Amino acid sequence: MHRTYSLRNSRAPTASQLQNPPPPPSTTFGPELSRKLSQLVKIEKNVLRSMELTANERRDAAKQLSIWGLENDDDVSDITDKLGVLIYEVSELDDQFIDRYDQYRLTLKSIRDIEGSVQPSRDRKDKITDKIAYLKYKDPQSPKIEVLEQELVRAEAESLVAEAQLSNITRSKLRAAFNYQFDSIIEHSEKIALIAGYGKALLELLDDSPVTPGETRPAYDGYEASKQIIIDAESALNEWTLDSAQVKPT
Amino acid sequence: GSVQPSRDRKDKITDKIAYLKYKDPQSPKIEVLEQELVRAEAESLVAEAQLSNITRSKLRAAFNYQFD
Amino acid sequence: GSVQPSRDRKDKITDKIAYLKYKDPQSPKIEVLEQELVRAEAESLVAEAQLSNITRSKLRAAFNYQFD
Repeated sequence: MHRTYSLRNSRAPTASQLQNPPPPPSTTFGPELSRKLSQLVKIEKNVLRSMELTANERRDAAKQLSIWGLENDDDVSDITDKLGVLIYEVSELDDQFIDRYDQYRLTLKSIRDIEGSVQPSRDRKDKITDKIAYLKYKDPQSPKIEVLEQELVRAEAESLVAEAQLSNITRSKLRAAFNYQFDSIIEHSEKIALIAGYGKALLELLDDSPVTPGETRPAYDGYEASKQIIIDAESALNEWTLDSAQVKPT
Repeated sequence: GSVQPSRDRKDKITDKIAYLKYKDPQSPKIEVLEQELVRAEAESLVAEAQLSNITRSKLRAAFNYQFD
Repeated sequence: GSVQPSRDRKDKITDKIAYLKYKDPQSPKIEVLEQELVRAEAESLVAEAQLSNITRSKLRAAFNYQFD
């Protein structure tokens, strides 16, 4: 982030910022082992709910735009409806992305559960060690020291296997979960970019030449290109695959 | 008497996983139950050998001392 | 509607054998339960194919008649 080599929150200028000045800002108990990882889940759930609300509101706006667009000139009354139809797809994409996000959250919850179950063995080994130390302090001639040592050896073996078992699966699950999340993000971004790029061509057939008072506009006949654009967008959405990613990292 | 509780808890865990498998096979607790079952199985495997290694060793010495 | 009860009873038998296996694996009812489960599985296997063989055949004729 821009504060990498700066002490202030101001963003460093870039090529896009140099080309166009930036717009002004907008006017608007539990186990000890599993405690930091058990907090991330709540934040992810909150993100999911907020994103669902955003998608619902965007769908409502897309629905409402065509209602206003109904009572206007013939070309506007069609372009507005088609643009609303095109915008309606963003919520559909957002729903699938939310589902994949929930899958990733469950994958993380699995690791949380396994480490929370692992903790008690390392608790009990320390308890046994404290007990034998206290017994040795109080009176070295007690007979409980031998059995304490034997069960300490047993618990030490169990704890030795437990830590290796936990560390064998933590990274294995984490890598898969993050790869899945990154693939989902890439797919969502590429689909949104494709939708926007295809929708940008809808405005090319909307005339914008100024007219003087007392003149009549020519009849608008663009009911075919508008249908073709939507059909092509649907075909492109149904055709896209992960192996056909246009964005290539350098 | 100190050895017994490990063999108690292993049987308890086995009963729990069997019941969970019966009730609904799609529960996520089955995996962690299996992992801790493997851990308890290793601990119980070492415990029985440790007990049997010393039972005879102490018994023979005690009885030899008594006979002498 | 007549086909449904066979697929109901097969699931009932499966639930029963699963519960019996959970409660005590040494019961003798498990063997006869498995045998009648195999029988019901064969019957249900034939039933679904028999239903699907006639559903489309009747639907196509009915809709062709209606369209004519």
